Amino acid sequence: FQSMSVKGRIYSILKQIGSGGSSKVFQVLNEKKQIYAIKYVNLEEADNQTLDSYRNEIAYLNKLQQHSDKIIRLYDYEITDQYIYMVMECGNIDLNSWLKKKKSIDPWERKSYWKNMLEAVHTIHQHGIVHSDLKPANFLIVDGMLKLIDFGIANQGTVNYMPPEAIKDMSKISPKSDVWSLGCILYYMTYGKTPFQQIINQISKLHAIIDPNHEIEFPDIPEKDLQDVLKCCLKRDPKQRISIPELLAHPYVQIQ
Repeated sequence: FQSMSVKGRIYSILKQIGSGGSSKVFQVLNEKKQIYAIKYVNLEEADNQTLDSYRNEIAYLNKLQQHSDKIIRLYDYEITDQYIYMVMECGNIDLNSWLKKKKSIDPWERKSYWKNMLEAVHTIHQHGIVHSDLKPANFLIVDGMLKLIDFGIANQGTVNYMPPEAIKDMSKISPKSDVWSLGCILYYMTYGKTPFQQIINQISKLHAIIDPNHEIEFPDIPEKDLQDVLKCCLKRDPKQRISIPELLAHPYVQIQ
């Protein structure tokens, strides 16, 4: 019902899309009735380390803009000592909501989304960023295309995407940690669950994730290339696990 000004430009609020700490996301229209998302962050409570993680993520977002269109667009922002406004690309729906709603997935759509995920994460890795907390909610469907919305710098199931080396760390986290998590995302898109969704007791689930005697199941599916990808991503030893550059040359993404 209200206005917002970001760098002298006035935006009308259609609805709130998002909650968070200490952020709200709004679907808004500019004066030409073009649709945007505006992320508002309140900075009144934020301490200096937090402030710096916010500035650091904005800066990477801003920079990684020009390197890939599988990173959400940040069009502009206004930052003061009281608040951040970020004017961004508006999404249709996040991947986690889409997956909960979708009964089965088209193999073409799945392969396309996987390519998009790979291209976004590859990009951040090239600039030295390991996300370390990849989940479907980090991706947004925009224009039939998946985009990474978050780099894991500021925000810092949900345990279902956690890699074994993060759990054994309890330094070991590398770009390969993101391959495990992506692998879990593709496993879900393939077999309709994450690999350890079955294990409800959390102490147990975590032990499963790190236990090499616990064999992950890969039921036979018509795409043998896809099976192979899941198996290569879901290797517990990160040195034996496939890398992003290798995953980009894989027949699953290169051939059809």
